[PDB]
Amino acid sequence: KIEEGKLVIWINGDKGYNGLAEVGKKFEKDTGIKVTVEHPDKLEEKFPQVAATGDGPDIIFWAHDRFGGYAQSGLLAEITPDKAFQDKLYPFTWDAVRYNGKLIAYPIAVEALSLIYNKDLLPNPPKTWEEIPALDKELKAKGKSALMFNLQEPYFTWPLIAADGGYAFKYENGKYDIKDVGVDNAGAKAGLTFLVDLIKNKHMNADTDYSIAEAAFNKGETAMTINGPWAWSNIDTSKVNYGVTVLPTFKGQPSKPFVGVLSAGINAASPNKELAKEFLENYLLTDEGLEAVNKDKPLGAVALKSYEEELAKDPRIAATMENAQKGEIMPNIPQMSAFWYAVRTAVINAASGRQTVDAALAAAQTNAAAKCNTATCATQRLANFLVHSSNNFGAILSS
Amino acid sequence: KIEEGKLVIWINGDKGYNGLAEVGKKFEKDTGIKVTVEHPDKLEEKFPQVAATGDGPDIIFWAHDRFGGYAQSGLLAEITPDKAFQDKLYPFTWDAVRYNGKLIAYPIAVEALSLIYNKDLLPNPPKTWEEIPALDKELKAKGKSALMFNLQEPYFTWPLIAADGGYAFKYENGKYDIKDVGVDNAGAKAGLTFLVDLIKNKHMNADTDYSIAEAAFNKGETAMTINGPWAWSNIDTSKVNYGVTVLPTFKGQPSKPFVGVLSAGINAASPNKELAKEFLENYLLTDEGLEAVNKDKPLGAVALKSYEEELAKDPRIAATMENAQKGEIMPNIPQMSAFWYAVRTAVINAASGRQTVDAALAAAQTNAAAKCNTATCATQRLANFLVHSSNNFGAILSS
Ligand SMILES: OC[C@H]1O[C@H](O[C@H]2[C@H](O)[C@@H](O)[C@@H](O)O[C@@H]2CO)[C@H](O)[C@@H](O)[C@@H]1O
Ligand SMILES: OC[C@H]1O[C@H](O[C@H]2[C@H](O)[C@@H](O)[C@@H](O)O[C@@H]2CO)[C@H](O)[C@@H](O)[C@@H]1O
Repeated sequence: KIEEGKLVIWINGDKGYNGLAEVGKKFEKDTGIKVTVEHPDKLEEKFPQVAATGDGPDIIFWAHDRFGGYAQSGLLAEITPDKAFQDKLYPFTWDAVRYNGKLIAYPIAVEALSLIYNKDLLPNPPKTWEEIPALDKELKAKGKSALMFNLQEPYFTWPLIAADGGYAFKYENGKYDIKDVGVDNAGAKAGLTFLVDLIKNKHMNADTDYSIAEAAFNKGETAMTINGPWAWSNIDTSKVNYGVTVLPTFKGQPSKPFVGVLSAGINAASPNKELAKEFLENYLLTDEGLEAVNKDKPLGAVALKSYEEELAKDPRIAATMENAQKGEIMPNIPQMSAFWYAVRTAVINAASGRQTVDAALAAAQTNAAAKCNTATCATQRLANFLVHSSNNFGAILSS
Repeated sequence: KIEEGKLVIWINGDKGYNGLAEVGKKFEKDTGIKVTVEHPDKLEEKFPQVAATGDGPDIIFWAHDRFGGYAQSGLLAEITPDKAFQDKLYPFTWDAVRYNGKLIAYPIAVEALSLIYNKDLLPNPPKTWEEIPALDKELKAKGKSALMFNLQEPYFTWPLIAADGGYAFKYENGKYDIKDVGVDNAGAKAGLTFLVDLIKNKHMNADTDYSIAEAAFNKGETAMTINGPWAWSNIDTSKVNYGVTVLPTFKGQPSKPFVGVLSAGINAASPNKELAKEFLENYLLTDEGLEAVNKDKPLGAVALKSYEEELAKDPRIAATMENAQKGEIMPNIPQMSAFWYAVRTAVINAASGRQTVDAALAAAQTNAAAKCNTATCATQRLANFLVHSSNNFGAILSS
């Protein structure tokens, strides 16, 4: 099924897969082990479909939120980095890759969405969501729009939904209560209603996706976009004069983006687990390896202390971490797949006008929530506290 | 050594030891086992001395702060209640009696100090410490005084010392740094200076102890005192019309009392551990058992949910919990002994004029601070997070 003496890697197509392929080439040059990097469509859905019967890649990269589900299904090898290696990465990042108390992936970098704006069109970007409609009116008369971002993935709309009170699964006292979903409270309704009204009032199009928003911003047709570190390098090439800053407030509250830790897991069925460990620990998670990936598409705030110290002075990373501090770490519980699936459908149905905000979010609450909560082991409860600790996250924040 | 076929219990003399002896009589009726309740002076210092020689009581009652030291020293038997019993008490109270992964006592009640005032002498209690001098001046002209409280035990002066920034051990990210004490910072100096100034300006006396303050308040000789729930029954008998309220603010900041969980530990040297467990679970931690103790001297907010629901109606308990929310849970680390010794010494020396506030607190820092910072095991780091969770604690104060 999976080939012995070689490595296959899956990583998302928005990441620096060519940079990662360069790291694979250095690995092959030094060790003779071929590394093949692929970026399949819907890889986060395909992985569980293929790993169950011993197929799929040796190493899978994704934000940490999906890994709990994968671990629960028996798809991931427990990783065993030694103490000396663990000490090289920020503790917070290790805490984000624990499931049932075991380390189930190597953390790579911390991601959060920021407001990206065209400094020539918009020297003083808006501090609030409320002022965007008027900004869009002014710009439309000059042949431009105010804001375009991916409306097809709920990750991008979440910061606005969470701003005034929306939440996924209630986190409290080291545990996530899967009975208690906050996608249909007053805050979530207010946030999604604001988005839907932007669309009704012709300030945004319900069909806008990642590629459309990126092309619009990068060609100078829209003054702002919402995106993560990975997007910066294409903007660099476009020569649009851009800034990266704090997301706008809504009802006076900060936007609250979900925080992701890009992570690399090892397939439980891989016969190359030690080659995977060697590649990840000794090639990728080095200054040189991370630089290779980062130069392709920026990673955000990297888990490796030594390299983060170099990246810390970048204002764009400062903005990323400011937005992250205002947001919250994604849960990694197996119920996250159902949550994302339910919220994606609700946002698209409401933005399209097929459903009211209230009906869409009521359905999403029902479909995301479990009927009753379950047990959390002590080592995991500790991990949960640690990823909710500002002082723990602060080790990276100050860099 | 400890006598087999009998239970000796130690409890502090301010508590309901006669009520506890009544629970003992019921135990004796059912089991044939005589229960002797004693209330030795400075029992929290005597226990570790006598228990280290295999002597002492079968069961020791004290606030949870001293129990980490006792457990570390090997003086306490591990508690293993079954899930059915555990579910009867608030989780937070169990979390307070964990030490390095083991339950080392049965929790009984949550204690915090409050401001107690004579409503006939003082209908409107002061919101600030700063207004007490002027208040004392008016009352001295009427043959009374404003405030008397125990200045001999640092437990009672700590809320003022901590108000403007004083702290015991620096607490961050689930861990205490025992090298970093806050008994000699600007906030601690300000608080102790204010107390010492009250004495210098003849608004308080340095020799005022527990007995002097209680007698003066209950005989109507002074207008206010500072004390815990246990004191309310003697005030009831005195017929003084009293209120229990929030502690005064200092420099605009809440007074921060240390919160204690009265707990019952089993002596590791006891040959009666199974009897002691049965006494505690099946006789004391019942509605009827806690009622007997509480009717003698109030316990505070009890750990037993069924009885706390019955006591939550009392405004004096609400006040106790408001003060606790403003304060901090006591650490249970072994170094707490040295901390209390250090602050006890400083307050007495400053109040007597034996040393200046600065010199006393300089010595306290040296006496309280460890030479190095020990590790924190993962189990205790978790318990630390749990006892600092406002949602965890909130389950009680909602009652
Ligand atoms: O939209 C739901 C989606 O959100 C997150 O995915 C992000 C990912 O974390 C970023 O690295 C990036 O590639 O954009 C994605 C959104 O398109 C969750 O990680 C994911 O599981 C979820 O389905
Ligand atoms: O004053 C230092 C002393 O403070 C605490 O003791 C309290 C105790 O918690 C209450 O239950 C009560 O009886 O009043 C005591 C003060 O007299 C700490 O628990 C203790 O270890 C410390 O020595």
